[PDB]
Amino acid sequence: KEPVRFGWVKGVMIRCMLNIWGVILYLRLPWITAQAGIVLTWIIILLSVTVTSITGLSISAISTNGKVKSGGTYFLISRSLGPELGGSIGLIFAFANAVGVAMHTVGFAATVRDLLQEYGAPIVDPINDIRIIGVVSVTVLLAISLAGMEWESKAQVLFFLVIMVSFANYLVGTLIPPSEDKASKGFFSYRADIFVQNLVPDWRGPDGTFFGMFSIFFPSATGILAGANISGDLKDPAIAIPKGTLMAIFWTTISYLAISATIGSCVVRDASGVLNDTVTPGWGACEGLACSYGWNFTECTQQHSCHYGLINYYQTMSMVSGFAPLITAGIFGATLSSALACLVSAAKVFQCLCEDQLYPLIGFFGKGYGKNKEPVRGYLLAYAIAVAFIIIAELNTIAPIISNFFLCSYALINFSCFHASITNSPGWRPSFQYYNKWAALFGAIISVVIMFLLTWWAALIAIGVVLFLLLYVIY
Amino acid sequence: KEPVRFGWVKGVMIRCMLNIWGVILYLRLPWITAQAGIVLTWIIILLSVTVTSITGLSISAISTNGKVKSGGTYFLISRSLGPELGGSIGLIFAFANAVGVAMHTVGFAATVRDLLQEYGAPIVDPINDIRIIGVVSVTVLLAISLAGMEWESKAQVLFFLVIMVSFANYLVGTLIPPSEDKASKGFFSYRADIFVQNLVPDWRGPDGTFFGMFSIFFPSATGILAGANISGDLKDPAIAIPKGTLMAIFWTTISYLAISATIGSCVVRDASGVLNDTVTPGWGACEGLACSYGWNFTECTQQHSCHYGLINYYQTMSMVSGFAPLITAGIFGATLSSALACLVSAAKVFQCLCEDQLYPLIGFFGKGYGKNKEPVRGYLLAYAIAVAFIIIAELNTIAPIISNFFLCSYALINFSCFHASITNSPGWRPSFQYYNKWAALFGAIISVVIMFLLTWWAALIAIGVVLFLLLYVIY
Ligand SMILES: CN1[C@@H](CSCC(F)(F)F)Nc2cc(Cl)c(S(N)(=O)=O)cc2S1(=O)=O
Ligand SMILES: CN1[C@@H](CSCC(F)(F)F)Nc2cc(Cl)c(S(N)(=O)=O)cc2S1(=O)=O
Ligand code: NA
Ligand code: NA
Repeated sequence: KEPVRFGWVKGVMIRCMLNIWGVILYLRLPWITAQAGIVLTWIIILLSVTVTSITGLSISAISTNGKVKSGGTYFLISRSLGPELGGSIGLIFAFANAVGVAMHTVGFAATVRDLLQEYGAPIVDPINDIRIIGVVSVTVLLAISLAGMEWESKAQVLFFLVIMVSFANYLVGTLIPPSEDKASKGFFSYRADIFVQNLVPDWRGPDGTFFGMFSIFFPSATGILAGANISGDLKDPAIAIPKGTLMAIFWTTISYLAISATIGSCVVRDASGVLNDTVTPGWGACEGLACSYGWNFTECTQQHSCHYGLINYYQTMSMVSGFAPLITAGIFGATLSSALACLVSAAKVFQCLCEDQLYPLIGFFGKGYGKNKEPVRGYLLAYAIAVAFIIIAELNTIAPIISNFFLCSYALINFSCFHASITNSPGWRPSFQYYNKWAALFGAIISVVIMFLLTWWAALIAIGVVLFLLLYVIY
Repeated sequence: KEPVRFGWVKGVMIRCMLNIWGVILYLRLPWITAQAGIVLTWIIILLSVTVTSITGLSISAISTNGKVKSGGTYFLISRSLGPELGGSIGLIFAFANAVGVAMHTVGFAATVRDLLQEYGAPIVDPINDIRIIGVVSVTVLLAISLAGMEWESKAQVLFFLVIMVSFANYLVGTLIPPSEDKASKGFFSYRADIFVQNLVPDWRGPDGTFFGMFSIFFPSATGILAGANISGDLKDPAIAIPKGTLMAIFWTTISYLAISATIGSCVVRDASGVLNDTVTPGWGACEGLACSYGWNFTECTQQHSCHYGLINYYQTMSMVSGFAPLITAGIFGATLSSALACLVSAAKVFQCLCEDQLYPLIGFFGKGYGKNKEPVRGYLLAYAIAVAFIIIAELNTIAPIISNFFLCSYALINFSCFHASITNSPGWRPSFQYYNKWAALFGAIISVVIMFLLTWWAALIAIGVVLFLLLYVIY
């Protein structure tokens, strides 16, 4: 029986777009669009998708150089800078993936717990919900993954249709004239005054600065390596990976631009929330843009003490939409698909590191054969780390370290491309047309600069871990 | 004719103590002792002189391994981690020395300009005073250095006696009962109440925190390599360098502890300055410690608006002293001696890098023979950089970069000692008794941690410069 192989749409493009898409799309992008305005948010997005376009070009060059197995992303790092950065970066990559599984299952569990506690169902413990639900969910994802690749592919296609149905729901909701409830919370239909009033920044709070918004958005634009991790299950990786990866980046960026632009021209940044604030005839004068529409939000602006509008309410996108539960369905499909992509990615890197003869550090892990064409001893190792970090259940302080474990790989992939091309290395002869040494060098430099600019002590911890592994292997 | 050779007192100990001693001894240590109290200042000092004791032990181990020439400090880095970190760290070291010459000549020129502008107006303009005086002074130092080693040694001994005369002046001044003028500014003789009241911190201002005081004091404790840079002009380096370097560190630390402890038990932290604040009979009550001595400084504490006392006035040490001009003479001898040590150090590293066959980057600099047993083409290269940075004349923003250029050398010296000892390197067999691998490893780690903890972007710039040199040499 032949194995199962996938095309460039269902194998590379869908997976990459599903891993890039998360919950910043639903719960933070409308707030970033309010703090920083439309134009400066577009600058944020287009600056973030340059570091990932350059790395996508390096990946597309690596893919058109020969046949690699699934999870051999670090083979170029190994054969260009020695096999002790190969295995060390491989292990760091495959550990960051298995922690991202936990950090997404926790995000799904929190949404389910919040949805549950409103409907009734007296829960057990207000924080053991996020543990029981997380463990059950990660076990169901493990079963799906361990039942084969076809079932994982079908689950991913299901998630893709759910996300698109949420998008169409939102886009239909924005074209429907406001009702009393939505106009009382800020949503007015497409208006020209709101587009102009909302192009320029309005920073508020202790975190509202351009660096803060870059810190919120940038880590949620990466994920472009989900289709290159399974480069051994595709029908022709040398054509499937460049096209799929680059169109994934392109269409994800178009969605990010369209959502911010259309949300920024419909909802004002301050609104009261109660229907008893329509304009009174004879009430002297009122200050504010919405006064021309029949609503009076002066008390908010005077006191800074209300909870609705584009800048104060994190769930504006659910309010604008025609029917609200489809946005929650979109959130489910956005978190579970990223968790599934990370679980499949961390398994095929562990399974390659366990079979790597030149990096024998963890080659001892396998006892049973598991000869069913599945990385069983790489699925169980990722499941253990995911469950261990789901038990802890509060991961907002471990996040910078894990997020720098991923930029340590971007920097070394780009620098290995540059180093092998300038040195005329014996066997590195890519054929991708749009690849250049100096773009790769720029990507390698800018990834380290961003690593330290985000949080310097987390970068020091990441580099210390990589160095400890590298030096424990040399000695 | 034989060359001139020096003993361990006039060759290693005096030079190291004169390079460690600067102006923090005179103008900032009494202020650090006031912000942080006596005990926490002692902790500052003893934490700073651990990173330098460990590096002194590594240096003393390198020195008892064989005969090195003058300026071959980076030879162990070259033969343990390859000759492209050897030359790169050597060049960075010898450039930081030549910029330290400028940063000390500017400090001397500022003192001379301030002393001049008070006595009359024989000044061009502070702006260009600090340039004309700086250039003339650095040229006089260049002449002294270029006239031989004996004259430089005599100048250093002169500076040492001037500093000791300043110390004895201050110590005699603190034992003399206060007069009206000194008591009106805060100086009371050795009192027991003041010792107790002034042991615990009192942080004020936007910079008054333990990290801030570490940042002020730590860079002014290094300079321990001034006697190992001329290890080719000593009578027996293998005995002279360990003993001289370690006793230099010991006696400098004893002076740092004694000055802070004795200044902290004589002067209160707030005092008005005018003689019209003695205690009035019938003036109700007064708040403050000095009220028991006959002085009334309540208005300061109420308004925070006076300019004298240990915490507000930077020149307390000149006020306490019996005769004040000897403190200014001590400041001259402290800045000019450090500038002279840095000028001799940067010349003998440039001259070794110009004659280094395995690092040919700047081996082209020499045209004339200059066969007079002096590094003429290393003196002129250091003179050029010193003059170039004295013309700029405002160097408070370049300081962190230059100060991290010096911790990049500490880290690599310590790590090269550890790496050569664990690897059983063929030819690294030191005989210094008090040397251990793990102390060197700790020093190498803590130097990088301190590099980034002081200022992270300056550390990134320093590491980027080192990497650019290292990679330009490989390609
Ligand atoms: C959304 N993710 C961010 C990390 S932000 C959350 C944090 F982990 F930082 F806490 N970066 C990447 C990068 C890659 Cl390359 C891959 S993947 N599957 O290609 O290997 C997956 C991810 S992610 O899904 O974890
Ligand atoms: C007081 N100095 C501080 C630097 S603080 C001022 C700054 F440069 F940072 F701006 N560190 C060192 C270290 C060494 Cl090792 C040597 S030396 N002569 O042994 O090579 C000289 C010096 S220093 O005299 O420049
Ligand atoms: Na997703
Ligand atoms: Na000095």
